[PDB]
Amino acid sequence: CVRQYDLTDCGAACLSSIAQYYGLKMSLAKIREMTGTDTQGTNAYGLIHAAKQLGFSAKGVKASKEDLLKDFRLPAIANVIVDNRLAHFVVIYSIKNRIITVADPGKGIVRYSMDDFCSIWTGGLVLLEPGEAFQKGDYTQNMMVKFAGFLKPLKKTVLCIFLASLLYTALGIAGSFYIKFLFDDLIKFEKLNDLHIISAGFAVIFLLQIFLNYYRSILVTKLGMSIDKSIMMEYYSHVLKLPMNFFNSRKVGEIISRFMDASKIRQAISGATLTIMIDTIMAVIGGILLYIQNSSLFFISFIIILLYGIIVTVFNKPIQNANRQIMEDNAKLTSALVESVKGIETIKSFGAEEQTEKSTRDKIETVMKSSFKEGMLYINLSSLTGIVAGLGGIVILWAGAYNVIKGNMSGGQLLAFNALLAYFLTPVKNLIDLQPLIQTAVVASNRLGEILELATEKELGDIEFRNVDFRYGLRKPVLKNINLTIPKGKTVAIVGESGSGKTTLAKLLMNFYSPEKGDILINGHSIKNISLELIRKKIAFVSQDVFIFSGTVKENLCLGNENVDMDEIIKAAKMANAHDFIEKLPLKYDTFLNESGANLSEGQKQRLAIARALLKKPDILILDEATSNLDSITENHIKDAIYGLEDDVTVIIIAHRLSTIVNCDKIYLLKDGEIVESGSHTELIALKGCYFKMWKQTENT
Amino acid sequence: CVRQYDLTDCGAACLSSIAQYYGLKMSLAKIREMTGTDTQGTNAYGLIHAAKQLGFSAKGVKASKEDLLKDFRLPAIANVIVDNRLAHFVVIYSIKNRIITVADPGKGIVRYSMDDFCSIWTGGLVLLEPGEAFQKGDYTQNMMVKFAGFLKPLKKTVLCIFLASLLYTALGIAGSFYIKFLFDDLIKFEKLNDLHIISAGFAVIFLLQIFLNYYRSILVTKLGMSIDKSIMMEYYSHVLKLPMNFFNSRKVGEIISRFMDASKIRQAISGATLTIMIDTIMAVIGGILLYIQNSSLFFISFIIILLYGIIVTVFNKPIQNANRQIMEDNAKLTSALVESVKGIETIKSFGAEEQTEKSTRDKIETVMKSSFKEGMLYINLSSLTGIVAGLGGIVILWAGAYNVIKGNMSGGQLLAFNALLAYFLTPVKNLIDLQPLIQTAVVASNRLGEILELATEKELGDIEFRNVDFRYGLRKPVLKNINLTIPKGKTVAIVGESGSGKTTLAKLLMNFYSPEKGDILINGHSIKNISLELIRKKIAFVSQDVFIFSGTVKENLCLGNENVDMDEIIKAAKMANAHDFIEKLPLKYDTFLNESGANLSEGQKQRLAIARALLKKPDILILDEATSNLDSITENHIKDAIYGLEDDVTVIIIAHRLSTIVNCDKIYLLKDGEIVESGSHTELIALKGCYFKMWKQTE
Repeated sequence: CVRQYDLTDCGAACLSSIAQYYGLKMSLAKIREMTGTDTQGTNAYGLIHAAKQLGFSAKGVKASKEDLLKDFRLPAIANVIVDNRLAHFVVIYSIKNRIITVADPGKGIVRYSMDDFCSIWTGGLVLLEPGEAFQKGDYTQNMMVKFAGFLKPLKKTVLCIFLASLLYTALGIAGSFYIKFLFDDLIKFEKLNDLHIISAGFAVIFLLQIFLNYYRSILVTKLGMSIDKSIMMEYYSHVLKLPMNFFNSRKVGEIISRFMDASKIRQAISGATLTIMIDTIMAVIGGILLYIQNSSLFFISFIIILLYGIIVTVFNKPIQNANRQIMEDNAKLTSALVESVKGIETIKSFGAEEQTEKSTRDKIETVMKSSFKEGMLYINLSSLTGIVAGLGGIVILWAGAYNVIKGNMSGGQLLAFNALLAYFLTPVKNLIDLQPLIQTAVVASNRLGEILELATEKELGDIEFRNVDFRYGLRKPVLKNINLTIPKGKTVAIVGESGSGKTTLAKLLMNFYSPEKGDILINGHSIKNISLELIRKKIAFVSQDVFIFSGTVKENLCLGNENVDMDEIIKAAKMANAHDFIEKLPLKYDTFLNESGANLSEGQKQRLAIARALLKKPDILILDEATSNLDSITENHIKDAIYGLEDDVTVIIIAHRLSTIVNCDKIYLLKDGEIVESGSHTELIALKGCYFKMWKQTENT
Repeated sequence: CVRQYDLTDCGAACLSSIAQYYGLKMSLAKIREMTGTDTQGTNAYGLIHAAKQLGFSAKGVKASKEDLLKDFRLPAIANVIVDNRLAHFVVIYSIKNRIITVADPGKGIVRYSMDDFCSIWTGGLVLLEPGEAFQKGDYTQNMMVKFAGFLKPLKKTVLCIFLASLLYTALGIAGSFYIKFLFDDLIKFEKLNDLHIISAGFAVIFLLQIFLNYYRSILVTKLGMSIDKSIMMEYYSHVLKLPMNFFNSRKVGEIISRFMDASKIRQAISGATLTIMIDTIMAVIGGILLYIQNSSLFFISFIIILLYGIIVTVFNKPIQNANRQIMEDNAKLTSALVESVKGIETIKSFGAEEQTEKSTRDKIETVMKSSFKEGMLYINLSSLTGIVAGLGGIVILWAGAYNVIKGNMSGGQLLAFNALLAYFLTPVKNLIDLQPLIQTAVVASNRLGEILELATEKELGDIEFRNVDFRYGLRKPVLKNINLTIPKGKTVAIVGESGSGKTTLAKLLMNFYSPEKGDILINGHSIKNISLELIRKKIAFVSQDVFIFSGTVKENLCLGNENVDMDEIIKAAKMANAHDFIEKLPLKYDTFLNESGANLSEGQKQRLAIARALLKKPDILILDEATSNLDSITENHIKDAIYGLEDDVTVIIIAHRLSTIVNCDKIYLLKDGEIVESGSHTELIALKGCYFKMWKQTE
């Protein structure tokens, strides 16, 4: 506690745990956002700034080996560098004798001692202390309440399953009494006719039992996968309505894996909550009946169920651990496989094929070791429970024999008991095996729950920028003070040596992010008041990195705007200068194009992106260094597109090619995250302020 | 119809099926390389060339609507375009009456009518016929023999498992007669002391059973995972030594998925041979004892095992099918998901979030349909087999009772039989349930086997190119003709509007590919004859697409050459102009970059690729348009690199930036895959032939 779902968040998990021991239990996703959880990890500055943001007084200090401080403020946050992964930070709770017990956020509390610890620490420490508010953390709501809310509309069907279970088990007991009449009456008194009839009857009973189980199993399957679909859909829909910052924060694998996992686990939990109410009553009925058949034998059976429960409960936690380890290691194996294959060419050119080979041998070896651990745990479980069960059976038959020859019961009654055990111990075996699933279900429930909690958006002409500052993440601002003014229907230019900030400005205008301090205005009104759905359609962005989703081109070009006339589309297609590469397709306009396939070129692709921006009919068109993708055809199509534009709408050009930008109307300069001076090539070069230096260094040879 | 392992091969599977049904059984991998199976797919012209290569005299001709020619040459291969994917090709074997029997390459043979056929068919036909040679195909040997070869060092272990199993089951029968002695003597004749002692004893027997099964299960587990490791490792090793054409041919997901999955599936078969050799004998012993116990009851039991076998065997083929469907659908779902996520920004700007939302929802829905189908199959199976088993038990007990009151056996003996059943029926249940596993194991054996079959390599100064043509695949050739001459110890230049061909020449120069026609010459010897290892070490390429494998920088920089002095690495770092940002790192040189993380910049990355190219000490150095990728760091690093070259070794510059490349000594021009004129910037621009027009476009 508190365990970490992924690797991108760990310091967030450390601070989560420390806050949890200081009285603050808050959603770990929001802690990702407070720490500014990057794909790289959570910065130390992120942990300290998050602490300060929560009101906490925290100190981030370099540490000495060995400091071994007598008045050391617990808990402390220590960074670990050489721990298989890089975003690894561990909390220090207890340092007594010569053993530093480190509480690792990967669901662990180890005793590496200072010998191993000082061998594997960055030495970065964060002392954390409480500062007034809030000092309470009941915020994390139970999501399984909402998911049981998903269980609510299906009440008719789950009732049906309940009833079917009841009847099935009744018929089960009835059919289980066959042996008593068999051995005590039919074989001992030799009644052929009654034997035949009875046999037929109990056979029929069994057939009724299976004909019940058929529809019960059908029903529970249907219910289960419906819950699956519903939950998955809610998650996916809510992460689609989600703002950009979280998309930048986490990788694809994260959301995609956790979505599927949490869905299955939650469905398992709700099909299990179905199982609770039925197997409870069946275990009660069966237990009562077992008690009536024989008190002492029911006591024995109870001892068996108890021993089973003990073995399982004592075996649960380590198995989960070895499971997580198998997942992690096998994952690393698969990843190293993919990356080794992706770099097959360069790794061929190096001649170190043997290197990556030995690498994958080691990976396979470690995965094998972890696998052997989990497997060993499982066979231990099976062997112990098998012992308990088997010896349990022998004992029950033995004591049964005792009670038979003592004169307390008949052999047939014993055998009937040997048949009713299956109706007492099976329900309780399920009911006790239920606990591991519930834990994993809580884990998953939180996993999808925190993202289900996150806020959407909303809530939470001439173009001018006024005192607008911006930083992508909890770090040094990419854009400091920014003052700008752009004329409507005129081609302007944004130039900086930092394409990150240069493109950042354009991204900010599309309102995927908000200015930290101050506001940005278009045509006399601030972006904050403008509708996002209009900003999306009315502004078009031409990416340096073009993306193409699998499908027909005829569809892919017209995403967003449906039922668009072909007369409008074909002019844009012709204007993108890709039209030649459009008509060349096998299936004309509707050729299947899947994941940049089958034969998609970068140039034609960027041209197609331009075609999309055209088909979107933009009032404002922002262009990144798209021209750089395929130079010559880009020159032709850029001339063609600039001609088509007719300067009817505002067009912004972000580029590094000074020779290309000089022809433009006006130019802006980005230096060290601050705008310097606005103007044209002539006046700026004559300014001798810095642009003349830029041209001197460009012509520097 | 022959099922297809992957998606890149389908027409290859078609020709595989027709040739195999005609007497030509060849490795489908070799049929992929003959069809020139691209990542895109196998071309129709590829199918024709594969026909010619296999010896077939075939004509691939466009077809009309309901020609219904009486003398239509069977079999023929017709392609269907709609409605799920573009890579769909189908074999036609029988077209009679109003039922168009399509031999579907997805392990199917349907008789889909002309309504649906003409609703989704291209009408593209390839008439295939045997033409003279050869025809023979004995190449397809059973791979599971070679894979059975891996069991050899483990013979001791398998013997141990065998013995342990035998004793365990013997003890099992012994312990199974407990009920007999219980009811016939102890309960009927009322002996307490004997009861306690006997019970204790049989308990001990059970415990001995557990302490045997323990080590047995451990052993079989160890065996399994060792075979896994061995197979996986051999595959990976041989696919590392594998030529490039297949890497271009197949996707990463393909080779990797088939690697782990087919490996484990194949491993299952060697545990299956264990199950065969042990459960055969145990089912024999138990069956004999059961037969001696009671003839008629054993006959009943045999009927039960028979019914089980019938149900399972008749249920086998469709379950595998529904499995394939789940696989395909779930795959398409995951793909649409990932693709939906990667384009979150553009899909935000477009505003059609609801579009892809409804899309992925429909995908999830069809996946639900298939999944529910397989689930339905499974519950049908479970219910029927459960019927056979249950009714079997009730019947055995009633007829057993019948034989008890008839005077043929005792009740305790009946129960002994009812307890001994588990040692006749369990071994045979496993032995018959084994068959589905074996099929999938053979399939997988072929999946990894075909790639295990492909050959490695080998087999299969001044630099000049003479009449050398090259085409990557069975399509429009990238090089129709290339004539070039490069000066030793001089910085030359490669310019073309097509970066594909520009990089093609250099890649071909690295001898990763062989020239189709003509040869490539280096320093007086053809590249084909030069040792590919020396070509590997002596040539360094700075890629437009730089690759960095996860690990420490100190190692990642020095891949290939082991035991390289740190002075050379730090000098290469200094020369790469990245050294300053290298020492800025927290852990100096040994910082973990996994995977190319955490915060690596593009400029620094290309700089590192350049540093690696520096560390190889090239006699011939090939450079792609690294400058065009990242402007500013390219401006800084270009002066440093021009300073660095020192003209000691031959250096080749591939670039499109005309303004930048002219400073070099000589320049070459690539137009439409053909070389125009070799010379310098001055002579070419003054030539006014075409390079001057190019300069007019440069302005």
